[PDB]
Amino acid sequence: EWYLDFVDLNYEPGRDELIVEYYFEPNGVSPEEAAGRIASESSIGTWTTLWKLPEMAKRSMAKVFYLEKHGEGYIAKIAYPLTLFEEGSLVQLFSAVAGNVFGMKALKNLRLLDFHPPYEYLRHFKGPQFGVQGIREFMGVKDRPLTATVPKPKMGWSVEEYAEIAYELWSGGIDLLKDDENFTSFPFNRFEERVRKLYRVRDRVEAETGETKEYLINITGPVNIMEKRAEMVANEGGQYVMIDIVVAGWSALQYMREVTEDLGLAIHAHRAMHAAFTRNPRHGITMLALAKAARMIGVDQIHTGTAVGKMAGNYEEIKRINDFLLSKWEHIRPVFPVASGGLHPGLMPELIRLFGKDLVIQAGGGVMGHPDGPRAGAKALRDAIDAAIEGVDLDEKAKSSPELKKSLREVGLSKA
Amino acid sequence: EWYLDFVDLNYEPGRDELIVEYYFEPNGVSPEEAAGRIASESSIGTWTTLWKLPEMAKRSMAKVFYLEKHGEGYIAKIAYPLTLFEEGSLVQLFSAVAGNVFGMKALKNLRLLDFHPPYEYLRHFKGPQFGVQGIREFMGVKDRPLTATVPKPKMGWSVEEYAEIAYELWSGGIDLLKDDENFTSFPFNRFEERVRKLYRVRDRVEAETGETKEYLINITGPVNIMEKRAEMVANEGGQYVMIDIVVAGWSALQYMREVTEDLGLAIHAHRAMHAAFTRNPRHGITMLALAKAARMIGVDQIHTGTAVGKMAGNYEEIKRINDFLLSKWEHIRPVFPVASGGLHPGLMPELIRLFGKDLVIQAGGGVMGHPDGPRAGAKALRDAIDAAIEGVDLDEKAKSSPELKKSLREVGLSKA
Amino acid sequence: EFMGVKDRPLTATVPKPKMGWSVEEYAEIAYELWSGGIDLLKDDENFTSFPFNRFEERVRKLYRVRDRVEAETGETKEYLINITGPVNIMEKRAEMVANEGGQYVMIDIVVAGWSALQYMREVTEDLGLAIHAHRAMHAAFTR
Amino acid sequence: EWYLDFVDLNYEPGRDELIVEYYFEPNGVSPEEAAGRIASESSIGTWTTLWKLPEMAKRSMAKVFYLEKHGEGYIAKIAYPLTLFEEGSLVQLFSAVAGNVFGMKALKNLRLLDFHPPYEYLRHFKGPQFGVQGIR
Repeated sequence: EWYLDFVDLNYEPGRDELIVEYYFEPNGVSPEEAAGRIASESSIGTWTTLWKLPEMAKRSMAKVFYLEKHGEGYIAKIAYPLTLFEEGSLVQLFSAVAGNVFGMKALKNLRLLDFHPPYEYLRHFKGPQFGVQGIREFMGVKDRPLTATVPKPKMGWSVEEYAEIAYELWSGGIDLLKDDENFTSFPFNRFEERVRKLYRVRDRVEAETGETKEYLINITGPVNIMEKRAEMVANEGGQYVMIDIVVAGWSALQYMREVTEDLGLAIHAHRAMHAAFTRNPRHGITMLALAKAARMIGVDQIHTGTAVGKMAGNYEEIKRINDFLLSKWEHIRPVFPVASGGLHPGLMPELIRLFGKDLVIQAGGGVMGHPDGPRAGAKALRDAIDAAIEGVDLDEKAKSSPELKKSLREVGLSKA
Repeated sequence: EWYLDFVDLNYEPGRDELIVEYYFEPNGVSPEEAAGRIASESSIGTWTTLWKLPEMAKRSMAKVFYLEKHGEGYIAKIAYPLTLFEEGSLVQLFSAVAGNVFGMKALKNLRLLDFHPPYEYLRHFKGPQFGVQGIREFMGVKDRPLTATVPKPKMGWSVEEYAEIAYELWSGGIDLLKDDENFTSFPFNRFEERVRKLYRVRDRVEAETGETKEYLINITGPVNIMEKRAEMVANEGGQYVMIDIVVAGWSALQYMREVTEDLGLAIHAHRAMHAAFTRNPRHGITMLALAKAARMIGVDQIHTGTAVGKMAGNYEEIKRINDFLLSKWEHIRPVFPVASGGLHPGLMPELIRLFGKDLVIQAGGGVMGHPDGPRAGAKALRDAIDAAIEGVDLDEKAKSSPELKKSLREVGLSKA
Repeated sequence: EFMGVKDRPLTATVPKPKMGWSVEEYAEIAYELWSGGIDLLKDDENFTSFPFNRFEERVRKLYRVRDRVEAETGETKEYLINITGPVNIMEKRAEMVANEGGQYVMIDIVVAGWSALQYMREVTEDLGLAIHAHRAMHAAFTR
Repeated sequence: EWYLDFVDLNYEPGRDELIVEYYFEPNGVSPEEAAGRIASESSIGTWTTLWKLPEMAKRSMAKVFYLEKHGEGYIAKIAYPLTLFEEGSLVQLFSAVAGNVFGMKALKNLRLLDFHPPYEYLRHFKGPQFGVQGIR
């Protein structure tokens, strides 16, 4: 019942234990009794008094085994014995470590920084199912990064209107059609009538080109539907499906891992809604924490960020989160980072050079925005990237790629 | 493509439109071009240039029709035409209004304050399914508030250990056994073996007492399981099921509405994880926003807060959020607020007097904490409440209720 | 009839070491083995399903490697894969091996148990699956 | 590939490991190279030579960490790292520890004596369902 028992700065935690690192600021408590309480809460809570103490209560405790001070507050690292989790249910994990823990009156601020799972906890998660690898195999791109475009405007397109601009985009060299996070199903573009259409356009284009083309379609919605729509996307044959992991919810992603197990569907995530906590640096959940829970259940792409005036994104953090996603990790296969952030033909070389050929560059803007129309906007971006990778001067590339020249030349006429 | 078209402070929005009120602080933009962008983002995003504009793009726009300044920033109120939602999928609603909207570089802070749904959007939501009403009918309590206890410690109890203390708690007068937000299923207390047990204990106690007793059991976990466990709780007969709405996820709650439709299961929500955004007053999502999305899909109880030194909770906000939950609202039946916050026999009268007999008072502590053991702790709390309601002086009540006296007398020996 | 060998004996290899290979690592050495002239990939009696080589992800892979190799060679190639485990799973995994097309499935008859083999006869009836047995555990009495 | 690497009488095995105690009689091998082989067999078998060694092969090893002599033979106790089992499938467990292990030519006799499962292996088993209790 003593938040202090929950701390011991000396303790050494074993291979088979769960560690969560926290950022906090007490608020009328010793930095010890704050960090005590974070592990009271996240595990057997309190009480040591009246009724028969539960056997295994005693072994179910959490323990602060490091609390140094950092910035205007401190970092604790609390280690957790696995009798506290239900292995497999990452959703249950969070109830203890992302719960009431953020409400507790004794803290001014509390942020979840990162967490590491003992094999024994993580060998129960399938990891991505395609990873950078699988994805890579199937579309057919061994080296460059993957290119993908959400079309502007972002809604109200009809089933028809949608095919057309899809067709254009795939046609100049885009890899991935991306729907917009918001865009699911509407009277004028119903899901079912949509799938039926695009897929056929999709193939006609493989046929037309020689290259592969996929559509990160947006199955977000109550699980039932998300399932029902996945079974259709599987039907006309897509090896992909876009899901708003933050929106959509946890329990619900899980389930969907399994479903994509089943149909052989590559998940793409879209953090649209994360900004509600992954932002404030004193409180919340680090975009990394989350890029992890979720690489573990198994998403095969996630939006992280960029290298562009538009997303002036902490390149230290952006490269942390990235490098993780891409890193080995036992059995869990590597994820693709998704470069979202108003990018365009000219930012290619620096983007790359700063984040590896292993990216899904997403640049809706720089492409719909081409002066010559979306389809030369995709030739652009394509060339802008072939030439980056092969070393070649963007100004040289331009000398053979006219939609590249005019895109370069044009993005010139916009900044003064 | 002009964040300004997205504003018009003059506009008047019709019955059949969707209004979201925001709190924000620009960050290198006019308070107009900030609030322009919040409705660029939350609806057809940008662009008015190259390819065929989508018909209905034009009618799918959002519009700031009020932006006064408030505190160190401003309040916009953006109104939304329904061609933008997929009616029914509240989860899709949030992708537009709780999305990327919190990430946009031009704001320092952005908070979702409240939202109102035109009949036409809300007539597609079932509301609670039991509401204060149904719940009230079934347990059998027409007047007092409902009492419920999570047992301390909060984990590692065995299937057995659990029955016993359950038995005790129901036995002094508790209405609701509550599991702990964290507590699902574990080697030593597996779900299935748990349900089987408690229910029988539950009834034995109805039999023993004359009163009703239920168990807000905790079906949180991936949807599949949450479903599978709901079907069992339905099986041995419970009209209740506890779910961590914030954890668990949105899409996933939805689905579960429907499932509880089916089995005739009353949902109880537990915001454990909300503190990640519902806290910071400049950024996030107001506990009210959320108490709404979720009364609408239909939870029949939610944790809000209190009137006690322990949760020194903005009584203006706590009473907002409450009063809402309890308020008429067409077709949506009223929700019960859940009073969580280390409360105990002596805070009863003031608690009440400040929040109506219509509460589910949750006080795990004040009850397990009784000096005489948990079961007289429930007599306490019971009496503490009968006497509050009937006017009677707590010191008078004590004169006939010994476990009340000794609890009053004892909570005396703790504050100096 | 099916593998295609009317006269010689059938050749088959369990790879050393016998565990901890990944879904990947496994394809590669499979590929090699089929490639010099092996008929049968054999799993090891112990080798079923593990975090780093899960069954389902395994089947999907190898089979494709299997065929690529038929294509590459001109000869047939099969994989005495190891569906041992509680019946339910053994069934569920047989239905997949059937799925990507294998006419074989390795089972530890002594381990696995009797009642359980039986049932599986019938299941392989059904999918058209050739059983291979592995007496690993018999030495407890047959000695 | 050295049955000897599979032994170390000094080693100390952790909470999260699996121990099987054996009774045996070698038969043309040191009581060490007999008990080496019992853990070669029951885990990554053999070979350290030609093709790419599998990553986790190395961590999937078993290890004799006690072999005293007992009766006309000896008792080894081999401890096993869980990357070798498929948790839940006790049937798979036995293929490694009750397998070919009883056939190996280098032993005259081999008996499985007892085994202890680390929580982490046993928390995946439901135990009886009624026990003396329920029945009762």
